[PDB]
Amino acid sequence: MNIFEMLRIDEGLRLKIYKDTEGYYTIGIGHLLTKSPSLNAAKSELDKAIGRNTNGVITKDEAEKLFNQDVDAAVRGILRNAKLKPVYDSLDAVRRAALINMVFQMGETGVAGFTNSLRMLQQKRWDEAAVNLAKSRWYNQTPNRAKRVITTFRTGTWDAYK
Ligand SMILES: [Cl-]
Ligand SMILES: [Cl-]
Repeated sequence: MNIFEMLRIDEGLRLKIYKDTEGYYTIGIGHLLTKSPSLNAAKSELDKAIGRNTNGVITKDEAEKLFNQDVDAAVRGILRNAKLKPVYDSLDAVRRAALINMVFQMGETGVAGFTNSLRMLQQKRWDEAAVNLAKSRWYNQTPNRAKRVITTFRTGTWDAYK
């Protein structure tokens, strides 16, 4: 298991524009197009992202290309962020993937807001971080995914994904 396989499980793959759990236009492997209520605004973000006139449909190669870019971007946002970078550097390889997963889902700003959990993660207080992570809109809105990510931080193994 790795970050790509982990996010593919959590995000799924859809080749036509769809609404995510929050109701936002999305495509591929959780690639958010726009928070705007307009399907035309989504189609236009999609064409610009892909570089061709898509009419709301992309191929598997194209979905995987956006995915690679988004994972790369999530990693780069962690490393550029003063709050996230030291947590990431402190973590083993498996828990690093859990942090990337969170950033991919909710953005670097959203994750940097988990100040108390991040401190507990840095201190390697795994059971306590797991309890604090669960006290969140994140956990209450997407509990099955959040539980898999929290388990990964708690145990440092891929058991929630096998
Ligand atoms: Cl893009
Ligand atoms: Cl979920």
